[PDB]
Amino acid sequence: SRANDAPIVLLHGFTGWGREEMFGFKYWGGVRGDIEQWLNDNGYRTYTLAVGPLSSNWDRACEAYAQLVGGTVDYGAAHAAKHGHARFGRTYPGLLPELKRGGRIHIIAHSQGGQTARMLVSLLENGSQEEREYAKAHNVSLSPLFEGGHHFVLSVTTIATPHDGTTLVNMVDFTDRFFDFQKFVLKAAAVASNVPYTSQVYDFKLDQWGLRRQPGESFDQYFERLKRSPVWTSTDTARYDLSVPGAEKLNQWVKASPNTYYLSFATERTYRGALTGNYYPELGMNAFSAVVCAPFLGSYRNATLGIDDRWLENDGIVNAFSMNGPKRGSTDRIVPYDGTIKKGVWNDMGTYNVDHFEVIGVDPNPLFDIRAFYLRLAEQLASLQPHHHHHH
Ligand SMILES: [Ca+2]
Ligand SMILES: [Zn+2]
Repeated sequence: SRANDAPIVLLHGFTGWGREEMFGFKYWGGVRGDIEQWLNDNGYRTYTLAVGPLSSNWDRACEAYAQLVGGTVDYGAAHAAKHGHARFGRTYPGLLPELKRGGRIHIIAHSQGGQTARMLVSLLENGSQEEREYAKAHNVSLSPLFEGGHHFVLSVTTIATPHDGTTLVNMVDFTDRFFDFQKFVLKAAAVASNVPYTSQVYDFKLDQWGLRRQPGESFDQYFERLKRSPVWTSTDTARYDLSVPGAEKLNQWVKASPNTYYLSFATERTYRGALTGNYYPELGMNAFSAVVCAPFLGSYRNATLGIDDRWLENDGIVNAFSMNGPKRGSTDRIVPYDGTIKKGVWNDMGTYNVDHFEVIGVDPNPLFDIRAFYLRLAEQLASLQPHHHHHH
């Protein structure tokens, strides 16, 4: 039963927004309802983070930290100089000031949020040697996130995360297809992309890059500006971290903490053609994933890059193979769940038959008991022991 009372913190992917955005239409729950509310109602204290959807995992980590303890976002001086964006971002009140006094949390992340979560846990525990060295050499201030020694995260649970990247980034037309998912979520929320709404609606939180939707500019128009901006052309981007090479790079330094439990859930919404060996999208998958993305994922091979048949199964957006945990460029160990959740390693909870967006309720799927899924997940997280004694 319950063994800890750590609060749960939700974290989105390359799409996502705060509770007040999209006129209330939740990322965590979508057409289903409000996941956070379900958990709160059932006795699992839960909060939601909202960071930059298209920003680099690093940026997102920095934003999350600030968002969790309060203060002004500090991306790190070395980092900011390297990538040419602002050092300081937006300020936050802090959702959980208790973290500054011994508290702990469980992070439940979806999609790219799993990469963010892992990076956050890595920075909190080990800081950034680079950031630390730069401060000493240049006399600049240093964010507590880069010092090391924080123990805030009891667990990290990922759902449909591209731990090893996604080959979707290899599509010749990825640029346009990816932003189309930005239009999709807008459509799910009943928001048009060809309208210059005066209300913010969906804030990409690109304060470091000094980009924002301007008066008279629809999302469609904005997206075209973004495609040409550094949030799309730089290596300090979600675009980069999402790619197979990018994820590998990340995995080479973002390691599982021995003091944290990691759980992984994979998603699949495809079938295998008996003659092609390819995978095809199942009935029920959103049109934005099914037309050109799912088929590309289910048929794209590249032997030099090491994309083989194992990678074809997918959830319309990410290759299932890349979800159970980091593998490419990683020293992290993955163990198939057996009824016991082990600390400091990836507990592969298996593959669920739900698509990238049906898993968080953004796309309907009446056959998927979303409430049960999340309640069972919470139940599991609340049963983890912050201190596991060794035994026979
Ligand atoms: Ca569906
Ligand atoms: Zn950055």
